[PDB]
Amino acid sequence: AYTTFSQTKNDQLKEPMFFGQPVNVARYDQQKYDIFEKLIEKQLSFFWRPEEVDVSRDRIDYQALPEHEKHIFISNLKYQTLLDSIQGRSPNVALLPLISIPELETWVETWAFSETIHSRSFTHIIRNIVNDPSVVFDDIVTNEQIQKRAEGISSYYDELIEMTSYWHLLGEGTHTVNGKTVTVSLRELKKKLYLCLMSVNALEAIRAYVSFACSFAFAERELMEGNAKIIRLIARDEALHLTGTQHMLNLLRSGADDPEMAEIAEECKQECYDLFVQAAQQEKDWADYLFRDGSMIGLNKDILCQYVEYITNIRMQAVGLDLPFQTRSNPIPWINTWLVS
Amino acid sequence: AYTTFSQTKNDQLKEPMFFGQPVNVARYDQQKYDIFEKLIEKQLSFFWRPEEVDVSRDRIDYQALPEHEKHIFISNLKYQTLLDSIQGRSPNVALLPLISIPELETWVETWAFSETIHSRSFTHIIRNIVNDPSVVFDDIVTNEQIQKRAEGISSYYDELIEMTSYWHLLGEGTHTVNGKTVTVSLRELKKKLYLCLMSVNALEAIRAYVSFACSFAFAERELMEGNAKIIRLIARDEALHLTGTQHMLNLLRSGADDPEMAEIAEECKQECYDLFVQAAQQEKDWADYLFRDGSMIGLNKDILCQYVEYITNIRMQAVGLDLPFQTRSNPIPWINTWLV
Ligand SMILES: [Fe+2]
Ligand SMILES: [Fe+2]
Ligand SMILES: [Fe+2]
Ligand SMILES: [Fe+2]
Ligand SMILES: [Hg+2]
Ligand SMILES: [Hg+2]
Ligand SMILES: [Hg+2]
Ligand SMILES: [Hg+2]
Ligand SMILES: [Hg+2]
Ligand SMILES: [Hg+2]
Ligand SMILES: [Hg+2]
Ligand SMILES: [Hg+2]
Ligand SMILES: [Hg+2]
Ligand SMILES: [Hg+2]
Ligand SMILES: [Hg+2]
Ligand SMILES: [Hg+2]
Repeated sequence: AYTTFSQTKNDQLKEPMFFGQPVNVARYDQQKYDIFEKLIEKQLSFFWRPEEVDVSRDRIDYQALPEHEKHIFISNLKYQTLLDSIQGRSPNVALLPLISIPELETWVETWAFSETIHSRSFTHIIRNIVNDPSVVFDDIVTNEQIQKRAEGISSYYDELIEMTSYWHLLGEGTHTVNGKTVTVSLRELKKKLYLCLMSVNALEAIRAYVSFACSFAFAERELMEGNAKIIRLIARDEALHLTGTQHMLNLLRSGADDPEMAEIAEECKQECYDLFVQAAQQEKDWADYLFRDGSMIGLNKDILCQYVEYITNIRMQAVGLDLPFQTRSNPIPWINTWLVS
Repeated sequence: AYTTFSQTKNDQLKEPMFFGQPVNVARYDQQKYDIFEKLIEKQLSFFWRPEEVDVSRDRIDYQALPEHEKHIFISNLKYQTLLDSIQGRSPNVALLPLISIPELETWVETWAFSETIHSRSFTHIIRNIVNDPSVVFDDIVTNEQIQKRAEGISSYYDELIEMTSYWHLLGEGTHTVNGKTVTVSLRELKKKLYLCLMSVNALEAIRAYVSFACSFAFAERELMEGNAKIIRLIARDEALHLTGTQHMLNLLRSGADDPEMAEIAEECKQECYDLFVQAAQQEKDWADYLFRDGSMIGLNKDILCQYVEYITNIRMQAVGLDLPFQTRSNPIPWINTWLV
C-alpha cells in the first residue's frame, strides 16, 4: 500500500505529517510547517568533513592518559559510535515509509545523512588514536554495558517498522497469518510512532549530551582536542536534530496535525514519562560504570548524574512531560563553551 | 526479522552486499568493496548548494524564449524533477532494508541524499523563472506523457518493497494469509532486487543523460546559463551514481559476491536486455511530446532518437549486455564539453 510515487494529485499543504498519502513530488517552494525547511537549510549550511579535522595529536594524549581515563574515553566513544550507527539508517527505514509531506521527508533524509557523517567522524578518530580499529568496533556490538545503556532504542524502531509492514501489506483489520490472528490498528501504529519519536528525542536530547560532557571534560584539560573539535561539530548538528523531533512531537500532541494523535499522546503520556525516566536511569547506571575503577579530573559519577537530571528536566519540559527530578542550575556551566548552540 | 541493530557480532567483510545480516556498526576503516567507500568520498567532495548558484539571468532568457522553446525546456525540467523526486526516497526505502555491508549502506544513503539536493535545485530553478511554480509542480503528477515516459519506475520499486516486507515478516516458505497462499522465495526476491538495480541503472545512465542533452542545447545557444551550471553539477553526481549501480551489477554477476546472484544475473539476461530496450523506446516516444509545438535548431526528435540509441549502446555494453542498436558516432559531440 506504499508507493514511491503516488499518482494522485494532492494538496501537500493539507496532508498530515504522517500516515497521509505518500509524497509524490519533492518541492520546497512551499511547506505546511516551515520548521522542516528551515532545518534542512541549516543542516546543509553546517556540512562538514571529519577528514578535514586534524586529530594527529590525539594519539599521544590518549596514550599518556591514565588507564581508567582511557576507559572512560573509549567507552564513551564506543557508545556514541553505536548511537550514530543506528541514527544513520533508522530515521530513513522507520519514518520515510510513513511521511506524507515533502519537507518532512527531505528533512528526515538530510538528518539521517548527517548522522552518516557523524559515523564517518568516529572512524576518523578511532583510526588516529588506536593501532587496530577492529578492537574498538568489534566491542560495540557485544559490549554488555553498551547494550545495557542502549536498551530500548532499536526495539522501538523495530516494532514501528514491523507494524508499518503489516499495515502497508494487510491494511486496517483483523487477519490470519499461518493460523494465527493478526490485528492491524492504525491507532496502535500511531502510538508506536509516537513512542518511537519520544525515544529518539530522548536519544538526541539526553543520551548524546551526556556523552558530549564526557568528551568535553578532556577538552577542558586541553586533551583529545582533535576529538573535541569533531564532537563540537556533532553537537551543533544534534541541536538541530533535537529541534526537529521536539517540533514533530509537539505538533503531534497539540492536535493541529492529527486530532487522533492528540488523543493518543495524552493517554500514553505516563508511558512516555516512564520511557524518558528510564533513559535517564540507563545513563546514570552507565555513569556508575564509567568511573568504577577511577573517576576523572573534572567529571565524576556524582557530577555526571547531576547533569543527566539537569538536562532531562529541560528536555522533558520541552515535550510537555512532568519534571521527574529536583530543579537545579547547570552543574557544569563550563560545558557551554563547547555547545555553540 | 529486520532490525536497526543486529545483536550478532558478524564479520561484515564476509557478508554479501544484499540479504545478509542487517548492518549493525557503521565502520569505514575497512570494506569488502572499496569502490563504495571511494564513491562516498567523491560524492562528499562534490557537495554543492543549489541556491548558491545564480539563476538571475535565466528568468529573462526564459521569458524572451519562443513559446515552443519554453515548452521544450520546461517539459524536460518537469521530468527531471520527477526522476529526482523518486530517486531521493526510493534507494532508501527499497534498498536500505536489504543491505548487509556498511560501505554500501552509507553509499545508498549518500546517493539518495545527493538526489534531494538535485530536487532542491529544480525548485530553485523553477521558482526563479516562472511566476507560479505550482503550475509546474502540479502537472508533474497528472501529465500523461510524463507518467508514460517514467512509466515503470515506481512499479519496480514498489514491488520490491512489498516482497521485502513479506520476507521480513514471514521469511521463506509457502504461507497462508487471509485464507490465501503467499509464497516467499528469497531467490525470487533476489530476482526482483536484481531487475530493480538494472532498471535504476537504465534511469540514471539513459533517461538522465537524454534530459541533460536537452538542457545543454540551450546552453550552447548561450541561453539558460544558470540552469546549465546546475545541470553541470547534477551530471557530475549522476556519473558517480551510474558508476555505483554498474559496479553493484557487475560485482553480482561476477560470482564474487552471492553465488546465487551470479546465476540469477545469468537467467535474467533477456529481461535485462528487454528493459533497456523498452526504456530506450520510451525516451524516443517522449520526443513526440517534447516537440509537439515544434522543435528547435540543433535539437529535434531525429537527433534525440539518434542520441538515445548511441548512449543506450554504451550503457548496455558497460554491464555486459548485447547492443540492440546500430553502431554510430556521437550525434551531439558538443555535449562532451558540458559532461566533463
Ligand atoms: Fe549524530
Ligand atoms: Fe542526531
Ligand atoms: Fe539526481
Ligand atoms: Fe542519480
Ligand atoms: Hg523513531
Ligand atoms: Hg525509535
Ligand atoms: Hg569523560
Ligand atoms: Hg558525562
Ligand atoms: Hg568521550
Ligand atoms: Hg506516549
Ligand atoms: Hg527499481
Ligand atoms: Hg532499485
Ligand atoms: Hg528504477
Ligand atoms: Hg534531449
Ligand atoms: Hg543481466
Ligand atoms: Hg538483467
